[PDB]
Amino acid sequence: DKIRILWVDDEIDLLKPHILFLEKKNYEVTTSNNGLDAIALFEEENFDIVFLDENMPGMSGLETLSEMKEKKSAIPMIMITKSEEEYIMEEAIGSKIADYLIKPVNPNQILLSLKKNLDDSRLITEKTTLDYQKEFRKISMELAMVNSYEDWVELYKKLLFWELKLEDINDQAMIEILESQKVEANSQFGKYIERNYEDWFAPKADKPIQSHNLFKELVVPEIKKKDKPILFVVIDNLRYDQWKSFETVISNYYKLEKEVPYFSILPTAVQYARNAIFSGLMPLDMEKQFPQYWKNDVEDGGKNLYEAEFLSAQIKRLGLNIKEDYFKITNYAGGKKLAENFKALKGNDLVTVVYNFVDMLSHAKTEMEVVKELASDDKAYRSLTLSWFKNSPLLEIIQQAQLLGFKLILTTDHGTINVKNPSKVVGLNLRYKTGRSLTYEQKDVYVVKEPKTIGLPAINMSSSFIFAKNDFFLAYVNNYNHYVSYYKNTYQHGGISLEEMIIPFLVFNPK
Amino acid sequence: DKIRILWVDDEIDLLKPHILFLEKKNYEVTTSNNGLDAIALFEEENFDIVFLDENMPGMSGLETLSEMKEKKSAIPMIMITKSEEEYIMEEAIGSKIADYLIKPVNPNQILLSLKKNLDDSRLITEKTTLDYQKEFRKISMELAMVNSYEDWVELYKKLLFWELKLEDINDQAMIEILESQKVEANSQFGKYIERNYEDWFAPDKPIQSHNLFKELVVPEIKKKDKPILFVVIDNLRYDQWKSFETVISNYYKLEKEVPYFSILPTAVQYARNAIFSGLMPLDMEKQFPQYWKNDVEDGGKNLYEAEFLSAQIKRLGLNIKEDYFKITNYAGGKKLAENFKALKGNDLVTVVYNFVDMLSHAKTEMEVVKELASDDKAYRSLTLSWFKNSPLLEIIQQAQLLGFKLILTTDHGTINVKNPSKVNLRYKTGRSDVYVVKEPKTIGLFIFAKNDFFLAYVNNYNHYVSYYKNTYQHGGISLEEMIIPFLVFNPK
Ligand SMILES: [Ca+2]
Ligand SMILES: [Ca+2]
Ligand SMILES: [Ca+2]
Ligand SMILES: [Ca+2]
Repeated sequence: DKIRILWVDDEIDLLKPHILFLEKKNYEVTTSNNGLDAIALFEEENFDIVFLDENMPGMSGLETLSEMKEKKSAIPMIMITKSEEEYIMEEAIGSKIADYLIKPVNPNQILLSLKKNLDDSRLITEKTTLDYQKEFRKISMELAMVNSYEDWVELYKKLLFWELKLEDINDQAMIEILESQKVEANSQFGKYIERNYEDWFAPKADKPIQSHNLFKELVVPEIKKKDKPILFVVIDNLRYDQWKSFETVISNYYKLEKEVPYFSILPTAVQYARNAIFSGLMPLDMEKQFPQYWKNDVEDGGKNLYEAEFLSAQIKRLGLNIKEDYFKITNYAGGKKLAENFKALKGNDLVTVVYNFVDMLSHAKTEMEVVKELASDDKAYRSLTLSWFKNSPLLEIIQQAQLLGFKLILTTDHGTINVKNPSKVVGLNLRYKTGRSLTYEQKDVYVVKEPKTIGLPAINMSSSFIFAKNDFFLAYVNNYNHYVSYYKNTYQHGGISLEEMIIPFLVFNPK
Repeated sequence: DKIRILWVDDEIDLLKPHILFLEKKNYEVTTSNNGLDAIALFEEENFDIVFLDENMPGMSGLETLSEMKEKKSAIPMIMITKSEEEYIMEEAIGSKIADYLIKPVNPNQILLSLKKNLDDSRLITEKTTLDYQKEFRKISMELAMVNSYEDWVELYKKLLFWELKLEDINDQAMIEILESQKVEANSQFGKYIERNYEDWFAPDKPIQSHNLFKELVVPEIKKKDKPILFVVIDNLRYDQWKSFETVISNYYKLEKEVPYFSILPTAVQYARNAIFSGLMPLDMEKQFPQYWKNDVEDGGKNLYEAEFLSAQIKRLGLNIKEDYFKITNYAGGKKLAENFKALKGNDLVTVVYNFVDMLSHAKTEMEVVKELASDDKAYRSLTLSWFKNSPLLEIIQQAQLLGFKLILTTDHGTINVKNPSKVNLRYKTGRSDVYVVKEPKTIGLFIFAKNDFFLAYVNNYNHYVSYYKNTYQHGGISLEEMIIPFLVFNPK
């Protein structure tokens, strides 16, 4: 099959050089001098692409385009004209032109547009497949060399890059290679954390930015600037990948000023991590200073019901007299309400919004076959997340903030991992446990006998902490088989994994 | 805000004309003579677009691109160079370049590329809105003119066209006009059906559920040229199809598309069974009491489709090797993907995929699905996500390799019910806004909700309204439900 081109121009007899060029390139060009002939050609015959002049005696190119797009919206249409008017350019771009070439045109420029608009998807597939084949060995090498949290952040960035690049690939072999590297990554990372996590709490020992540090170190800078109002959003349970899946969407509204990967504290759970962000204190300290607000695992009810109170305290503790408000979105109506009334929040210097949909979506796979099919693999989960955010009430809140000229700070508390392998436990989050009579496979988990060392509560001195590594889910020995069937291939958090601990901090200035 | 350009070229002084031109158009341009310095500027500051020469002393533009894209993948990158080599063009397009301008370049070509890659969304919003503003009155007029089923089929195509076009627009006025026309459409359509559905069963009627297999499918098999994959997606609206038609194109070329009218009530029990049997519910009950089930009966109503289908093949006097599969879950669909290989020698493969129906009513209950499918746009977006990553696509991807012709259809669609009707929420079977059929015999079988109505029992009216308001329901008369797609595709 040769590519069939329909070229419409009043002076088409003058462009025969170009036609002869495309001819040798095995491109078949049918010509027309009027739009009406072209529509007739377009309706009768099945073309792959269409070239149109704008200034044509009779129907204009744009008029002809509109008619044709009504009939066959899939066919790419390129404009080749002498018109240099900015306004004509804009009308055609808005008419969803595939390219606009100003005459006189280099024949190879038309070839560029033909390749770009007809073979791009294949070229990307080909390039991606080849470029990875020349990188995966190097990826393996780098992973075995990793020795720092900064090196872990860089390698995660690389892994994420290739993950989303290989979702436009067909070669399963390369995908299995990448999955293998991601597995080895978590394996090595968990050992790294198992070896370094405690020492990070030694005074002055070089530690990354963590949950309890986030506000004072990263947000408080932005507020001191006193240049703009700030919307500080916390999307619960957002994996780095998921952010990357909707980064282009956010771009349509917000320019990224700053991105800092930061490490969630253990356990990587809402109860501990999020409260830490809002308090600027570690869970243990929150237990000490705010027993009225803190809630241990044993305690019933919500565990993050007093985030606003912790936060207001931190702002007061940091001696900032500012206007601040706090919203915790837990459902559609709540988010839609806040979106339609965000206007009222103009006066505030700071607006903090907590959003919980993705955590809810993540856990839904455990309970819904619908979400099972919609989030079969990470790619699917990314695609599902993108569908959400593109139609999310949160985006309406973000769009509203942009209109009000608010600076946007997007962050999370932790991520989630698709657990695949069961680990037996006797004595929750299925990735972390605390208690006295704890039985565990120690090769499978990171044990902290003295929790107060890692800034965690300890009901008793006996009490300790266990954190599942890699893709392990802690399964109680009672009803082991049932635990395994129900939680296998489900998103669980609270443990140590790249997906869970390394999460994004993002600052955006309004466009 | 001025747009910041990062332009890298070895001969960046030879490009002073261009830079001056851009600058006058309020474009801020930062220049560099080498990729390495450019990479540094790319990281240190936040630019909006980057221009790159290929042939450069030092790192090539493509090398500089790769390094930059790893550091900030969002930023659009344009290549401006003399290289005419097909391979360099190909590498840039494989490298996800936004545009590639061959030197010497017209300064306006650069400007077009700047606008095209940075302001297109806004321009398209403006153009789309204005195009509709000047077309909606014509659309209303055609709607006031429609008086045939072919007329209805065409206006539906028009409405669907504008639906997908205006989904991203901001002008609420125009959005509400489209909704008005959509409402009026089903209103007038329901009257059309109410006034012609009965007569259609008297010896000009459209293709319907009881006629689909013999009138459309049977011919395509008589050709005896290729093996056939006959997929029935339960509860698939035309808009949903349109949302993933791009994806299907990457694998299957559309040979034929025929809108047909689902039989009333638009429910799998009655409609999908007819598709496989070629009989109306009344006749289905008479000929196969062994296989038919009424509303009063217990259990699944479409376990006998394979038997009905085999029967229809026999009743049509054809003998071919046939199989029937009903996918109802992820495992089931992912299973059939690998084993689809084996069944190639068998002539026809029928796959029933019921995931879409499941998704529709999930919104009725789960807050997750409520956010994922709050509006039609979101529902279409959700369908596109699904299909792109579905075992069904793998089934289709298998068939093309096996050189199967694909026939894709549904049994009915679903509509966002919003208004309650005091008394499945779109059809009922005993006497208690609506299409009344005193004799089920005449229509080969009742009440029929029209116009986004949900039938609510009077005993628990309030609760039915609160729970089933703004939920996808099927079984009644609406364009969204009755006018459904029949597609035949030859493998690519
Ligand atoms: Ca002309
Ligand atoms: Ca959770
Ligand atoms: Ca050069
Ligand atoms: Ca249903």
